[PDB]
Amino acid sequence: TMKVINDPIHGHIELHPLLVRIIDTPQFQRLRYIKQLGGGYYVFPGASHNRFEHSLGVGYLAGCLVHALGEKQPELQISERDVLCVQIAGLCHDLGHGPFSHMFDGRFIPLARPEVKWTHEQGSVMMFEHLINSNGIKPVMEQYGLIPEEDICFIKEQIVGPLWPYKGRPENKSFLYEIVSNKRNGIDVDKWDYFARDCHHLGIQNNFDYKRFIKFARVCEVDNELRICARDKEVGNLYDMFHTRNSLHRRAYQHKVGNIIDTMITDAFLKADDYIEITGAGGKKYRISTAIDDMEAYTKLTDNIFLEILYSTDPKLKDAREILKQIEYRNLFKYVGETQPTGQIKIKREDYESLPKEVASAKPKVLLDVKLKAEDFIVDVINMDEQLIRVYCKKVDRKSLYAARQYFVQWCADRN
Amino acid sequence: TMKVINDPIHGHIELHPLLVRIIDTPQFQRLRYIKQLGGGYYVFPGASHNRFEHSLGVGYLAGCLVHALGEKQPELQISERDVLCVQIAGLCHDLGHGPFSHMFDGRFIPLARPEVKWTHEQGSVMMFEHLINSNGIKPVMEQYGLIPEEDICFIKEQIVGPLLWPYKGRPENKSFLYEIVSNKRNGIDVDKWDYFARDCHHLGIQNNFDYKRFIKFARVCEVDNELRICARDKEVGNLYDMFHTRNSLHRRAYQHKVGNIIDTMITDAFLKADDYIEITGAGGKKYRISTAIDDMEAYTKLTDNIFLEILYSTDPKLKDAREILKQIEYRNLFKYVGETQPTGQIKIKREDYESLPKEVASAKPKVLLDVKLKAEDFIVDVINMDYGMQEKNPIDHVSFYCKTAPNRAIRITKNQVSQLLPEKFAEQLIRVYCKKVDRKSLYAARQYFVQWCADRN
Amino acid sequence: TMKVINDPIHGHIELHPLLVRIIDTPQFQRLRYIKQLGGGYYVFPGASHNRFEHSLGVGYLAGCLVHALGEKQPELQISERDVLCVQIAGLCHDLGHGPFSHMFDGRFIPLARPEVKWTHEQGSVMMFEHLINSNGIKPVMEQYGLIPEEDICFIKEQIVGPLLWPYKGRPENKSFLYEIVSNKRNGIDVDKWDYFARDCHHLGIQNNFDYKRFIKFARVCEVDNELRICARDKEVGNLYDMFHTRNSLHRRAYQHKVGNIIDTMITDAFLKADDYIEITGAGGKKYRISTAIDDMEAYTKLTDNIFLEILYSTDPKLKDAREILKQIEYRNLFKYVGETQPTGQIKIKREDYESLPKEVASAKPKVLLDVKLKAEDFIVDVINMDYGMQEKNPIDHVSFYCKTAPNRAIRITKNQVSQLLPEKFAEQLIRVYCKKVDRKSLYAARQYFVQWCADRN
Amino acid sequence: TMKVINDPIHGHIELHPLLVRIIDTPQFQRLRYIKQLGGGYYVFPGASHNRFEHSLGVGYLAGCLVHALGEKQPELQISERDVLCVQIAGLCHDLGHGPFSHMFDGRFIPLARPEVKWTHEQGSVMMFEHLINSNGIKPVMEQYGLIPEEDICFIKEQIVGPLLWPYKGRPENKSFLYEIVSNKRNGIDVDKWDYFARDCHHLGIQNNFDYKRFIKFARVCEVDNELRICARDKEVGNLYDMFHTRNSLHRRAYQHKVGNIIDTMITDAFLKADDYIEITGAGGKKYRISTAIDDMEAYTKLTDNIFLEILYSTDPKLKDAREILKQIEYRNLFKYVGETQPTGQIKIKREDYESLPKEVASAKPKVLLDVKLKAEDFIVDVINMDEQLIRVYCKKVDRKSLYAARQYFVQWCADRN
Ligand SMILES: Nc1nc2c(ncn2[C@@H]2O[C@H](COP(=O)(O)OP(=O)(O)OP(=O)(O)O)[C@@H](O)[C@H]2O)c(=O)[nH]1
Ligand SMILES: Nc1nc2c(ncn2[C@@H]2O[C@H](COP(=O)(O)OP(=O)(O)OP(=O)(O)O)[C@@H](O)[C@H]2O)c(=O)[nH]1
Ligand SMILES: Nc1nc2c(ncn2[C@@H]2O[C@H](COP(=O)(O)OP(=O)(O)OP(=O)(O)O)[C@@H](O)[C@H]2O)c(=O)[nH]1
Ligand SMILES: Nc1nc2c(ncn2[C@@H]2O[C@H](COP(=O)(O)OP(=O)(O)OP(=O)(O)O)[C@@H](O)[C@H]2O)c(=O)[nH]1
Ligand SMILES: Nc1ncnc2c1ncn2[C@H]1C[C@H](O)[C@@H](COP(=O)(O)OP(=O)(O)OP(=O)(O)O)O1
Ligand SMILES: Nc1ncnc2c1ncn2[C@H]1C[C@H](O)[C@@H](COP(=O)(O)OP(=O)(O)OP(=O)(O)O)O1
Ligand SMILES: Nc1ccn([C@H]2C[C@H](O)[C@@H](COP(=O)(O)OP(=O)(O)OP(=O)(O)O)O2)c(=O)n1
Ligand SMILES: Nc1ccn([C@H]2C[C@H](O)[C@@H](COP(=O)(O)OP(=O)(O)OP(=O)(O)O)O2)c(=O)n1
Ligand SMILES: [Fe+3]
Ligand SMILES: [Fe+3]
Ligand SMILES: [Fe+3]
Ligand SMILES: [Fe+3]
Ligand SMILES: [Mg+2]
Ligand SMILES: [Mg+2]
Repeated sequence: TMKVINDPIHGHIELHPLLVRIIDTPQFQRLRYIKQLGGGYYVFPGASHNRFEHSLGVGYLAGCLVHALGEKQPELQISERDVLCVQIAGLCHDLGHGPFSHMFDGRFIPLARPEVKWTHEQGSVMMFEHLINSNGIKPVMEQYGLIPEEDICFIKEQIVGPLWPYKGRPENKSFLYEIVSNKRNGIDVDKWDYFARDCHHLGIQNNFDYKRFIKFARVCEVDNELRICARDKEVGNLYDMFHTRNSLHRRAYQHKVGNIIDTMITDAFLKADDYIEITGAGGKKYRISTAIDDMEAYTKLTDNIFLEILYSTDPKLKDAREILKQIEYRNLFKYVGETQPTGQIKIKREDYESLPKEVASAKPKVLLDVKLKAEDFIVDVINMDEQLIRVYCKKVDRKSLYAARQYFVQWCADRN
Repeated sequence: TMKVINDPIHGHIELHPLLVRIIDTPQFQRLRYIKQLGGGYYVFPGASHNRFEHSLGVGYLAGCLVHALGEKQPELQISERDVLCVQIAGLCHDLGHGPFSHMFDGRFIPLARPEVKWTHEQGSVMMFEHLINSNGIKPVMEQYGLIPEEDICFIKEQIVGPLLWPYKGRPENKSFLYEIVSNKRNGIDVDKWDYFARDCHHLGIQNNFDYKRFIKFARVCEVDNELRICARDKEVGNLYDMFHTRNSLHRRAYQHKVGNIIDTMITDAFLKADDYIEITGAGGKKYRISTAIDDMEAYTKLTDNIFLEILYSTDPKLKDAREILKQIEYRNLFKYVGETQPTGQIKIKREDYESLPKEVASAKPKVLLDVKLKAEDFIVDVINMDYGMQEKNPIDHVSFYCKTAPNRAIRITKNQVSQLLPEKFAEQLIRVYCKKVDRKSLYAARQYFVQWCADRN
Repeated sequence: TMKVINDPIHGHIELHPLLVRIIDTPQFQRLRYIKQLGGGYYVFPGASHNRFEHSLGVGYLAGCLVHALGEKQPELQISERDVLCVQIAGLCHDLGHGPFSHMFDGRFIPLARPEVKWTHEQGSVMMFEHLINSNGIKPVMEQYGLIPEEDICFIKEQIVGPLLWPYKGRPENKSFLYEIVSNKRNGIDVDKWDYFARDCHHLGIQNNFDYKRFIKFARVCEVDNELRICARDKEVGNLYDMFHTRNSLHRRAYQHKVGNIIDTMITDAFLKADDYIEITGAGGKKYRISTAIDDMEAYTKLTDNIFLEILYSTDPKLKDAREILKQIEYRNLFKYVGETQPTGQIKIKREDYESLPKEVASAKPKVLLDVKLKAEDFIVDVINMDYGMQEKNPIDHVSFYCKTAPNRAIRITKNQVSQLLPEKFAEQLIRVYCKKVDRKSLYAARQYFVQWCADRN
Repeated sequence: TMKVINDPIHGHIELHPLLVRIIDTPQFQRLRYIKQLGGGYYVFPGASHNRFEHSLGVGYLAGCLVHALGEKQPELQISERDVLCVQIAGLCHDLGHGPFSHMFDGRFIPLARPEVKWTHEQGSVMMFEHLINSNGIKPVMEQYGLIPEEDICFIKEQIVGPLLWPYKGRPENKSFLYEIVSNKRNGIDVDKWDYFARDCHHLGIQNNFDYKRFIKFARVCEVDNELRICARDKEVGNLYDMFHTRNSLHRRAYQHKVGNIIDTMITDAFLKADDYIEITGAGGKKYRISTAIDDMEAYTKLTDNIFLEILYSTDPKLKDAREILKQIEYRNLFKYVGETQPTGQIKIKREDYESLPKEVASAKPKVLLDVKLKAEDFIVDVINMDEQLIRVYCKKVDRKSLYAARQYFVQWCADRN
């Protein structure tokens, strides 16, 4: 029968029997040990939450929103099948994340294997496919009157993008595909869910109230294309929600210490590659930077890798252990300066590795005595959604910092 | 040099430079990966807080309380050194916890090494001593003017009991310092307030007690030739309500049925796989899980990782542990059979636990059953619900003072407060669980449990 | 056409057009000037909420609960007519309250006219009848399918009660509808949760009960040829927590000594000021404050404006009342002497209240005091504090059901729950106050009080 | 001994005995019957608070802020005397308010007596002077080492405007004190935080501002050879967020439509009720509602009870006010005629409020209009936001008048360009 589960943000939540059947599986439970903020735990001790409750809340919000929208307009003929499909799509929307969520996808894979284009959402859809294939849930889905063949696709295109390429549901129900992932707006249930969770755990007071937005949701035909919007007097609501988004990003998501900590973690991970063997399908062994291409190995890849590197004794991981000890000792590198991103051009992901060579090869003009190689500089790209560039140096000496300042200023002007 | 940290419960905390040096060491940072609630996560998905925040909050509360008391009564002659020592003692009051907090020192240790009785207090004592010795904090402590020889022993005696006036760290005219962080004469201390606040904030439950009022109504006056901390005579109801809140939290969250089941399953998984594990210690030596408590460096590497490490194990020797953990993952748990009317007129002892399943198996039900069970097919757990002093009345040992005479201490009995208070102050529960899941097995287990209960008080 | 109201406690409140039609009426907007806690606003500076939002919240909660019960069980033949009836009945459940809420019907009326029994529920019923008779609401009620003949009688029954099975508005199979707004059997209703939340929010004291969990586990099952609202068998602890929270909130806020003394002196001022205030009634007549209950038109314009009118009036006929109110303004209150211990092994009946001043004055102290105190300088208060059932255990009358038998009712006694429950459910309290202010008078009053308390056991 | 009072915003508070003595007087205890938001209670049923707790919180916040500033900078030579002076002055910064605290000074007095300037700060300061004079507070003020003669002037200058250095209470060394209770330099003072927090809590909206952070990061440094309050450079975003909260509050609650029309109609009811009710005054004299401010012994008798008195009075001479209040209570309010385009200057002067209703009636729109509407049917509302904005209302509710009224308004705005 129905099952009830609580949560700090929302109240008691009801779960469909099929949803709980999906939940109880190792692949989904793997989210139990991935931190929401990833590397932010080491600056704000309140960000101790995982992705499990995030997924549960996103699913609950999607279900409630769709039910409320369908209640007040019974002439759209929305069936329980649509509700279940959208709830399932929302529930498994973040299965592809690796250790610490964002950083692994955004800084590690593009650095270890530049020639491969990878995004955590593609990994999420691959993981969902493997999950549904490996656990025999399809007969259960058929039991509850839900057609597997079409609905599996429906979910697949609900989570990721496919003059109408969609092939899951005809145009008469085109308003469903923008509930969990809205292409032209970017505001969905996931947005509100993770905002609420982040402000609650960090301690920042929120300003938005999604319950009002649900209370004033209506759907009507626009250009032969059903759309969802609210009344015109919610301008203040939208403005304060966007202000909260900007404040949250500026305060937490771009904190200097958190990002440099993520940089240290990814440097330790990449330096320790080619020494860790992870069991995969058929006994095949994979590296941490290569496991992305298989799901059996990726299942056993979580935040535990960092701790495992920390508490190993093999002599082949000496550098990684030293870096991890240094972060634990709060002997954290140094910040030099900030860039000037001017050109409309965007630094392509696979061009990061060139950047240290470019900065090192740059010839300073000011009187500099110490010459530094290209192995003692770190540069990172921050995608503001603008692009920001920050620089860090291996050395901590004041004189070395002065030389690093000259290299950065000359190079920054050189690249316009 | 001053530093600031944010918390979700309180505001922004401030740490002395010595606290900054102490905090950023591997021994203390080890706590970052120990869950506060332990086995309660799997039932309350919001309980994702470790011991680091708890320690920080306890330290802050102790510092604030001592500062307030020093400000109210300037005649006590309380110097900055006393405040710093109290703060440091408060910070490191839970260093000795093992994996899953109470798991290690409540269920595993008694079952793996029944020849010893170990509690996390002296483990924390050893950990703190090792930290101080190995991280070379003595020169900085001296540089700040604090005296190591006396104050280190003062802190050590603060975390644990005395080991006639037995204390030796500080003279008798400062005896009110020994009941700020850890209190034995009564349960009043900052730790209780801090964990109340954090647990009720994260779980999703609403608390009733607020510590600001009690801190605002604090005073010290001599009692029995001893300086103590007394509360105003009108707050007895507040203390009774606070202890009722403690009991409510224990009944609601910490002692959930499924939480205790997952606790016991993880304990069994740890027990069945200890031989095929090695932890490097001092001088390259290796220790088992159970024997790791005798070497501090080997102990430092013992955290929540071991759970998933067994989950991700590949050697054939860990097959049973991996199977049990996967059985947990599929959420195929032991099925609860039935509770019994609270105990009776007896009190089952600590060493009699192993007998109960034998008794249940030996029970002979009147109605013949198609399924016959064995001694290892039943799990019996006993829960001790009390007010923190094993059937004694905690309020009786608290000194109160009146507004008319703010320098006299009086004790208020039970009859002078109300007539709506519990008659007793402690009770014991009996839980029975079956390791089989088939309907016939559950029916047989219920019949056997009813038979045994009828053959019992 | 559905209106929306912003409530700081709940979210957005949605009202049927008939409900908003009812709201906007003088006999209802009268409630905007009746403070909830009476004199408590002078001790707790955060309690100023009136009865208007309280009634709105009660109605909204009743609507939500009935909607949930209808949703989880569509076999009850529940319709929109019943929902509207319940909402309207619950929205006007406290119409008859006089100035300062409970003070008027607890301290004033018993003294002014002790020869008539009056409870504010009957006042609310008669005020509702006045509303219906005056505002011509019957046609709009008919326009929405409501049949006044039965609907109005049913709404009346839901407020007070009966007026085999005495009810006539609805058949037996809908008997559970009477236990939603005000329950006479065990005492669980939306009013409790509403006022708990509102008072705990406004005063500044955290609450402990969350009604969401209770409504989640709500169900209706047959009980002795009669349908009733029943809770899950695992929820007893939370019900006891609810009752404990109610009692604690009572003892903490609703019976504060300063609040009670302020209320008593305001009642004394009102009684002294009687026979000099005229309020226009029906047909241009004149009614006294004590006689203002016979005609509802006069009773309509009786709000707390009377307090300020008496305070600020320059009429020489009310000089004593003006002096008393200037004294309560100046914080020259009557002093507090002491409180006896519960005499609840044998209760004190209502009619003996006026004797206590005589008894305390007649008691002869042994220590001789120069100042002599008469029976006119002593004020005696009696406080009745309990679970609201006069030694009867409310939980004993609540039906429970198990998971595997969703259509069977079982009763749980006190023993099977826990042995930490209170032994005594109700008791009595007594206070004594000295009108005079000089130190010698307080000393003599304390001596007299201790002598009397020792004399009466 | 010191006293403790519970406040659901700042929690428990510590009160000096002198402030307790000040509180326990009628001149201050009367503020328990004045609603903070005035007419707002009829649109948001959760805003029932009164100015008493607002004053308490403002005093406590000022005391705490000055205490922290003195603690973290001992070089300023701050004594308990100045701390007490600031605390009491802040406690008595909102004492002169009339009924609803904004209807009276906002619209009523400038209409009935449009030739006398009146700001409620002036009433507050003079009523404070009367309170200190008429309750024997000078001996107590002397008991606690507080010099009366200079400190009363210091408090007055703190409450009312300053009236090269114009101040007299203290020399230039303590020049940062006057900016605490009333900050005319940048507009940040404890009063703003207090009433923002109280309104946000009671209305049912979440505010993200935190004054404790500012107190932690605030200090005073010598700038331009004088002392001004300065903060760190990393909390600019926090200040901008606070400004956003202020703007949202003003645009959401303080300027609500129905509340504004309710306040205007209440002002009309009071205006009509004038000349009929008398308030006893000093020496047994009688004063009218409009003239009650001249002798503040009577002004102490002006509370929100006037509304109830008008509603429940049976004098035949109060008929019009009676049915106006009954219309208020029946939800039959005035109808929103139009909204102004306040471009150009549109800076209505305080002395021309009564002229605008007559001017709007004099407009001649270029449309056929058989019906005739008199200037008394048109109501002109002026509110300053910081920009000026204007609106008009029609007493009549028939459809024909609604159409007719629109033509005059557009014509007048066109006439005003
Ligand atoms: N040291 C330390 N800081 C923490 C911790 N948790 C959160 N923080 C916060 O993170 C911030 C970053 O610390 P640091 O890397 O030392 O940077 P900083 O605070 O500017 O100090 P410096 O780099 O030495 O100038 C601190 O200021 C703390 O407020 C912790 O566990 N240890
Ligand atoms: N199934 C499941 N429950 C969870 C999870 N996280 C927290 N819970 C809670 O833990 C409780 C475990 O209950 P059940 O899984 O139903 O097991 P049970 O208590 O024996 O009840 P039955 O399934 O009916 O036998 C649930 O009621 C949930 O509210 C989760 O990830 N999966
Ligand atoms: N004096 C005063 N107290 C208030 C006011 N508002 C709320 N209170 C609270 O009400 C309580 C009443 O206490 P007291 O005035 O001291 O009188 P008491 O409690 O009988 O004790 P005594 O001071 O000996 O008279 C105070 O402690 C305040 O916390 C107010 O406006 N004036
Ligand atoms: N009806 C009503 N509304 C109230 C009351 N108290 C506060 N309000 C709020 O005040 C608002 C104003 O309601 P109206 O007088 O009808 O103003 P209006 O919405 O412009 O007029 P309509 O469009 O006809 O509803 C309502 O939406 C309520 O949210 C009350 O007692 N009755
Ligand atoms: N008293 C309580 N207050 C708040 N949350 C609670 C309480 N009891 C349990 N919870 C939480 C624990 C889980 O997160 C969720 C479900 O708990 P609970 O109702 O005990 O389910 P259960 O699985 O133990 O029982 P059932 O046998 O009825 O399925 O609610
Ligand atoms: N249980 C309580 N919890 C929180 N605040 C309370 C409680 N009881 C009272 N308060 C508030 C009321 C006032 O705001 C302030 C003072 O109350 P309280 O301490 O009870 O004073 P009192 O009048 O009983 O005694 P006294 O005059 O001796 O201080 O605290
Ligand atoms: N049966 C229990 C008892 C408590 N806890 C956990 C919940 C709290 O977060 C933590 C409290 O930590 P402490 O032991 O330091 O606090 P106490 O002093 O209250 O513990 P105790 O009274 O048992 O000594 O213990 C638990 O998991 N299960
Ligand atoms: N000294 C006080 C102060 C508060 N109350 C008010 C607040 C509570 O909401 C209510 C008590 O609740 P009960 O269950 O005893 O009955 P009610 O008074 O709520 O019924 P009604 O809704 O008719 O007021 O009375 C009180 O009883 N007396
Ligand atoms: Fe997500
Ligand atoms: Fe602890
Ligand atoms: Fe009520
Ligand atoms: Fe103000
Ligand atoms: Mg369950
Ligand atoms: Mg007092």
